[PDB]
Amino acid sequence: SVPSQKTYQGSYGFRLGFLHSGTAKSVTCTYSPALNKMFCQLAKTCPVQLWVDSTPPPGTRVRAMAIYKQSQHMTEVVRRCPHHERCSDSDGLAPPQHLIRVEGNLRVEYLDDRNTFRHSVVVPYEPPEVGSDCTTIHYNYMCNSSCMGGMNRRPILTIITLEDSSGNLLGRNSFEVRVCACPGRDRRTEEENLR
Amino acid sequence: SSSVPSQKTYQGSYGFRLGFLHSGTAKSVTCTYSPALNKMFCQLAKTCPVQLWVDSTPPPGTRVRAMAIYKQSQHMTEVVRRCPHHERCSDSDGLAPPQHLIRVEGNLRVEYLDDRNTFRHSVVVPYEPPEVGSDCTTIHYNYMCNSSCMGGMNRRPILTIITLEDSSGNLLGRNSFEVRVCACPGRDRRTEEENLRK
Amino acid sequence: SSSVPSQKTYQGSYGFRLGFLHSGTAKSVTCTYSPALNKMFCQLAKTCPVQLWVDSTPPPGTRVRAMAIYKQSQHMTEVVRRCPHHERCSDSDGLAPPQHLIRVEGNLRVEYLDDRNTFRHSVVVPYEPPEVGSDCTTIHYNYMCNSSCMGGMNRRPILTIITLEDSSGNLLGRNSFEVRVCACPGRDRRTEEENLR
Amino acid sequence: SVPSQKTYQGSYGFRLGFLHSGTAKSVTCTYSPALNKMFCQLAKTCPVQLWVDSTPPPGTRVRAMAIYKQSQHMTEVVRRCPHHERCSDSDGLAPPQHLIRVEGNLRVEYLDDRNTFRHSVVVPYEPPEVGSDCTTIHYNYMCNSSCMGGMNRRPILTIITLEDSSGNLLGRNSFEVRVCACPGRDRRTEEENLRKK
DNA sequence: AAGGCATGCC
DNA sequence: AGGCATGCCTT
DNA sequence: AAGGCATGCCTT
DNA sequence: AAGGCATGCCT
Ligand SMILES: [Zn+2]
Ligand SMILES: [Zn+2]
Ligand SMILES: [Zn+2]
Ligand SMILES: [Zn+2]
Repeated sequence: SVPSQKTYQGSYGFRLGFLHSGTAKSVTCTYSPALNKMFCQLAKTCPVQLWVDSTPPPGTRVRAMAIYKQSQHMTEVVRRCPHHERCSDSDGLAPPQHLIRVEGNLRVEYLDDRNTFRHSVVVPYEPPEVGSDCTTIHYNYMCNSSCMGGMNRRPILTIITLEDSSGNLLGRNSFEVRVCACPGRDRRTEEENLR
Repeated sequence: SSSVPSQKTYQGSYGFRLGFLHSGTAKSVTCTYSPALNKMFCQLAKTCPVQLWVDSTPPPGTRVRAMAIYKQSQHMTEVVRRCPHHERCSDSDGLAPPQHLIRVEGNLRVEYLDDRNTFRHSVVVPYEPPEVGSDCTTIHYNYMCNSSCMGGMNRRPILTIITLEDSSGNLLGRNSFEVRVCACPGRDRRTEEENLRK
Repeated sequence: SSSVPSQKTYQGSYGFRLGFLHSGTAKSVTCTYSPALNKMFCQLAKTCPVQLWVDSTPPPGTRVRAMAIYKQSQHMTEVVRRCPHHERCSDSDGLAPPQHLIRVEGNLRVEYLDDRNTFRHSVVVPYEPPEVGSDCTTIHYNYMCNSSCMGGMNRRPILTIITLEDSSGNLLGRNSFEVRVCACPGRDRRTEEENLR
Repeated sequence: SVPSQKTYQGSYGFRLGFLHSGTAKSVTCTYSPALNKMFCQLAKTCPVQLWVDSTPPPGTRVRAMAIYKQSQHMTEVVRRCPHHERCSDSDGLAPPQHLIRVEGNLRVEYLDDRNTFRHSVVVPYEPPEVGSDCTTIHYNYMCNSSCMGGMNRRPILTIITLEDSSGNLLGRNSFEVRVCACPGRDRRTEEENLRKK
């Protein structure tokens, strides 16, 4: 099967927010509204903001999961490539083969789905700090979109799911991702190609 | 290391908690504690008084352990140790091994431990009742690298976890505080408290 | 792993030299040799003819071994092998182990060695004297990763070392050449020669 | 004792030239004529030019050595700090303890002096490439001047000696070095400090 | 690149 | 100690 | 197949 | 930082 990518704001009015960081050639992470697509560097901080209109009950969780965007690849599990899965870059919390990690959260939980084989990463939902209007999660993507024998130049979507403590769905959003060496340059290229 | 210790405050059955002197915020005061951040700012090798408060005295053989861990989860599995320079300095107090970040000063019964499973350093003294007239037990800690030390803490913040333990080493109580070991404790304290309010 | 095998040229008693076809320099020529660099430029999995020239014929049972090594000293002790991706590729020729960078095509008497003491890989075939009117023996090698493969040669130059050896594995002669396995052998040879002068 | 730092051109007219790289904040390497001082980043290329009026014999060598500049530190051997000594920054040729390396010269040699324990790096002298008038060596400095447990904010000199094959001196030149994060910034600051208001 | 600031030292 | 010495971040 | 582009990385 | 270049892939 294929996990749903249907936007669902749900009862908490759950939306995603991004930092608008421009298009300098090698900016670490930038987001393109035209494309609803994140462009980021391998292993670097990728902030994603969680915006809600009302606070979810305690025990709420936030899951991220990658799937290939193109229909002919959707059934293939998105994983790190054979080279990077073997690299010495463990943070001591994440599985070597998971593409998406969360950094900065000791309560992070990774899953290898026993039936789908799909990887995901889950953290508990915490409301914004005082004064803040949104909750920021810092993701890292641990292969380039180009990785031979991994994503192998295929676009992926990251699906962000808000879940109750047992995994029932409360909210869903998604964005496309390109992990590459030069996010600003590649953001500009894809955008210009869209004209 | 492959695991991390708890930082969960645990008063336990003796009502265990920590107390800190009120100190300056003068640029380079040798040790100053921020209640807003629950964070100690201090200079390398300078006295850090930490007060132990209990509601009733624990049994003889009770011990007090201090251990350092990285605050950031992405570094938390890594053992906090001295940098290559300071490890090789000739600054022993007579008992402390050269690789240990935290020393206790002024106590003959101090012991330094390397965990053989976790590899983690800690320093442990026997627990003493507060002196006659006093309400708490003051221990004098030192930190033997700056937070900035290259090849050591390397600008990564740490927490010090203080545990009350029985003689076999089971937990009686736990508290913790962040530490920055820096050149200008008063300056840095204020900078960080200012940042809170932004 | 282990120490570096000698790369010293040793023509020996049989006058052992190598020779290479005088190929193209068009962008993506499958295989081209630069006399100036003593360097082959070739594509992944494409035929790389290598000529054996001896002044005098080696005895029955002589064998021809090739083995790759990193050119550079910091890299010399590391075994040249295929990157994790290509090693797990379904590209067997039926005979070569999947980790081996260097294959021989067209030769059912090929053997592949995983050296138990050095961990180094090599591929060896029986020596055959030239046929009739031919002045050399040609072996067709294939290189199964690009020089650039991350997790493998990772942009680090290699040498291939061809040894002539007796039926017992004793050295008879030795030659070597540098290799770059890349997408566009012609372009990259031009570039590299250009940069030399 | 302390090695001599006194400049002399000697019989080959031996002198150093530097590149004039300007003072942008983060320029890799830049040189101050007014200070006879090179400002450079840790581990980056520092080009140093050898100029001679006549060609010394082959077997002629060019050695580089750091000493502390201040008279009270002079007798202390200049070395990397414990942290950088330990880092994984090896080129496979240089000893981990040596501040000064030569990059891009496979003939480099390092010395630990048996009497003084001072470090040095030496390369054969080679004549200018045809159509050029000087020989360039690429030095790397492998600690910052500010490195705690190494130079610890003490200025140093590099002494470049032209030597015959016995190590007899043919020519000497020296210059101050500051290894720092922002050479351009720091050269500016230091030259501004030469001024009277 | 080159603004911004962290952090040692005076 | 405000002012500087000097490192490292990201872009 | 030369020309153009995709895309990682180094330089300053 | 954008420029430049290494180096795979394509039309
Ligand atoms: Zn990868
Ligand atoms: Zn230290
Ligand atoms: Zn490969
Ligand atoms: Zn250093």
